[PDB]
Amino acid sequence: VNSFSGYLKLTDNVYIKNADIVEEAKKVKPTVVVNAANVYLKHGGGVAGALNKATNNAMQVESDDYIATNGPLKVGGSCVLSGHNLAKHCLHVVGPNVNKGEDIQLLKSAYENFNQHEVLLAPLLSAGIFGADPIHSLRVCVDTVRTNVYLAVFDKNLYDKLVSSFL
Ligand SMILES: O[C@@H]1CN(c2ncnc3[nH]ccc23)C[C@H]1F
Repeated sequence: VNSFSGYLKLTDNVYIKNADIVEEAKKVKPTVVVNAANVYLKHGGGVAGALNKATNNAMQVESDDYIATNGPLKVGGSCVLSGHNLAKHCLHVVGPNVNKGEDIQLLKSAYENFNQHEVLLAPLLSAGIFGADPIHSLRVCVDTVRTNVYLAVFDKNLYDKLVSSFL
């Protein structure tokens, strides 16, 4: 039993809710919140820009030190950093950005990072400003993640379409 509330159950291990991941994180304080990161951990917009703003830019400060030490992530890769005031940990995961020409096949690799964590709050990777089809992102998620994932979809209209079209 965990403290996630109001989610529709899609499969044995995948749940979905129309919610602002920032507000969800602030309420639940999950062990892991997933960020829709880029390789440079530049949290300018989308989910990443919103999560960083909620940390008062502390996420960006930590991220800049990480990059200065380690260099950029791989597309499809991840790193674990602090969750600041939102969660114990933030798993920064880089899904392909279609608006940069990045291979959508790397989306499965991106979701594989979730399997290193027993429970996660997460957005749909590569959705929104990353330019992938969120219906496709959901299918890959369900077919790849085996740990317990609670998906927050900010857009209510998108939430309804994902549920109604889910196979
Ligand atoms: O529409 C897609 C999904 N997405 C979000 N998903 C969940 N919570 C959120 N909070 C702020 C943004 C946001 C950003 C965009 F890439």
